[PDB]
Amino acid sequence: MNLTELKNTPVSELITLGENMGLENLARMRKQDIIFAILKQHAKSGEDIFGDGVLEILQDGFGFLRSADSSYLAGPDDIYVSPCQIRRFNLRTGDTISGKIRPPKEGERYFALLKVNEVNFDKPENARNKILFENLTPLHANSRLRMERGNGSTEDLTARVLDLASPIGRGQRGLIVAPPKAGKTMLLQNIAQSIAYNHPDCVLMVLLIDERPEEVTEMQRLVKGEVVASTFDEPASRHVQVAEMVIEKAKRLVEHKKDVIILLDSITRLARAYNTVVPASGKVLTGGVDANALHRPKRFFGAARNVEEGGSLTIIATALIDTGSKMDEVIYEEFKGTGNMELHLSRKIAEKRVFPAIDYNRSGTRKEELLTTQEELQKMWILRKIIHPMGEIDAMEFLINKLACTKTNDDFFEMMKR
Amino acid sequence: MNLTELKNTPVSELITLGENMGLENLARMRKQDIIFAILKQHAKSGEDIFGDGVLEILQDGFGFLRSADSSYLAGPDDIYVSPCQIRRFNLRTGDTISGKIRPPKEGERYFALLKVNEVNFDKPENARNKILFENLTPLHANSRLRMERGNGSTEDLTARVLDLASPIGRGQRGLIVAPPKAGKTMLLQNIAQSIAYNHPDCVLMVLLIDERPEEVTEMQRLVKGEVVASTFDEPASRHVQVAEMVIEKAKRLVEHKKDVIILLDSITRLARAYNTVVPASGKVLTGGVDANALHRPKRFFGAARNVEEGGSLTIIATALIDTGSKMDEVIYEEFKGTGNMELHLSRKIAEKRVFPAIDYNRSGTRKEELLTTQEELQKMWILRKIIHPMGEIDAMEFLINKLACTKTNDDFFEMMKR
Ligand SMILES: O=C1C=CC(=O)N1CCN1C(=O)C=CC1=O
Ligand SMILES: [Mg+2]
Repeated sequence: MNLTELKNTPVSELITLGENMGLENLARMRKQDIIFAILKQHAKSGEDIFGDGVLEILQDGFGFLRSADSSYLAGPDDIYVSPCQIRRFNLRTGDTISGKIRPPKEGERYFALLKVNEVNFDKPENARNKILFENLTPLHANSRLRMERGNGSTEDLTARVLDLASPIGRGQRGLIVAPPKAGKTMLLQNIAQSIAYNHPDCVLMVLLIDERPEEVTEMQRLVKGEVVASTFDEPASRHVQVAEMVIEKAKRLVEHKKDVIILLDSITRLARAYNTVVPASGKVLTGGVDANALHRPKRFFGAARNVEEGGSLTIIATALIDTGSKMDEVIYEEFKGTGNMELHLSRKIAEKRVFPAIDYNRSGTRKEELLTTQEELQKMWILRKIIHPMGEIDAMEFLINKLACTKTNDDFFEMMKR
Repeated sequence: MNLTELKNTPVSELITLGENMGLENLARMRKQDIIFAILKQHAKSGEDIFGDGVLEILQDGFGFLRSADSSYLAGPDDIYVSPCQIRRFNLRTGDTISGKIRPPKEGERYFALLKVNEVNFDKPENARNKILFENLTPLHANSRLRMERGNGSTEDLTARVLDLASPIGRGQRGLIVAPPKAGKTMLLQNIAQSIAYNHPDCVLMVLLIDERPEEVTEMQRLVKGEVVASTFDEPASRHVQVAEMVIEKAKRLVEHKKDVIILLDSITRLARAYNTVVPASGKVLTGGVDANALHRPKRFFGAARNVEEGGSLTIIATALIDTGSKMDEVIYEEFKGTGNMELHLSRKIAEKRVFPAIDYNRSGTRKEELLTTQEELQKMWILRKIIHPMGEIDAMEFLINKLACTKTNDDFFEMMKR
């Protein structure tokens, strides 16, 4: 009946549903193959079935509707779309298409979409009246994203430091400099919790590249939104396919004037995947890094903007430095001046078991006056004149206790003032 | 009478068993052919025969029940299974099949399985009610494996130190960084004894890749469990075949809610074996390592998890560094930020005749609060502050003498408490 309702069902329940018609030996199959077999159970009965996904356009012209639940993995249950269908309605990669599914005919190994009902949460004819993303004019970030929960909890303390260190606004292309063993993945989970709580309206997407399988399920059970990731055992091809799909899908929501926020982890691991995928260009930089390969991740990082016409696109990527790898150092150098916002983590503060390990003296964002107010910026500048003489390690020790007593940042602004 | 009881019988007794019927000149051939000749002796007698094995499905469709007593070598006494026999029961590679074997007929050079009695130590009909491996949801390790023996023996200090430095739980994807001549194999033998003593329930499998034939028989006489190895004289195809057959056999036991532990030695030798077998993809990394070659071993190393439904899969693979080869260093770079826990062996401590030579500063685990108790973790962090300023050689020397005074680790904590 509802394909998207079937995918989110646990595999144990899929066995019982398969046994209802009379299917057998389903327990020794993949999760996707069970859905494909179950979709045939409704095919014989002729009952109407609904399913959606994210369109991926192949080089030949015929595409598929990848599922966001399976992290856009090419499975047998992917809905097929004919090349003629993408011409009647102007569609490209990343378009969210929902409609009825017809059973495959003879010679068809994939289910096909019979009628297009909604495209990007809009009518098919309405979606063709939207201006393309690259034709839009970028504008500076001016809508502040309030990262503070306001409950004064221990986890909210990290957000208060983040707000005080570097303000982040809609469309701001941030970047996090993360040395290894510094609580980087703990910081990202705090951001996703605050974003989905303070601003439920904006679409939140979390993209993890080369992440441990035990880390993917921790993020999926924690982030209130859409979490898509590719484990390290997957090939380098799957690292860029799962990345291009996310940015293409994110662009479409901008064309419909929706605020979209992407949390990336990590840009360094994404770039190395591109270096493997692309053919050698002859001219190779130091450390085995292909200088031509860096263009593709720069396109991914350069897509973040605040569109004047409406909406925005926020990318908060994490950079891995001090990892003991020559290639990881080369990647970070290319994205040095590119990031609109920079946040630095201190390894030494992590060894003090002090969280968040925020290097306040070497973090911040340009054009912060467009985000904050006049009085807010001046109060922050007072702390900038206070923390700067102090060292990095003791600054967080001093800053954490000061922010602990006050529940809110403005309350703290009334503390150090007097 | 029993094929598995025939294999473990020494070849001297097999000659006596062969001479009882009247078989002539059996001494001048391999032990595999002697078993095959003895089996044909009972073929004409007509008495029922018994045996078991581990499946290995070829691309053609048929399989063989290789035996772990011969390190899954393609012996002439491997039981053949029909392509439809793996269809009536939903079978796949790595399934442990036991049952009566019928003698080969005319045109058949291999023994054939006549009746499937037990699959994975379970009824052949209940084996198809188990969910596949990858469909299981991975999770963080939260059940600590008590590596401490507690008897106060001299070799117990090796395990007692390891529990102090890097706690290991069920499903903990570990990684041991071992330079050459640092007592690596002495550490593995100590682990395989404490695990087989403290936790008899978990399936302890030890896999040695590219190891000397001398060390194989040393491990087989010490480890109380399955010890399967491939010597260096074996081709590169045997290293990957003997490694795929081990992870697949471990995956099946996970589906039956059984904890399985794999002690790999070493992930570097395994990766180099895969680099030889797989074809060139056109992109070559530094040091001669193919880019897509490392995808296969990462899947082997990435299968370790603590399945939420039940059971686990613990892989402890050794990494070889400082071997003077650029290929060995490249492999370690890819598996750097991959394992759940790391344990660094130090050459300098080994040259001081200090055992175990463990680099306490650079060794540690992740999410250790899940394994250890609240108060135990506090004591460990107290120890970290003491060790942190000390060097590698002195701290291990300081730790060893302190641990020798007390019988148990917690008793040692009291001595250093005040
Ligand atoms: O074609 C397949 C695939 C598995 C399988 O057993 N067979 C048939 C083999 N087979 C005969 O043709 C007559 C007796 C018998 O066992
Ligand atoms: Mg060591």
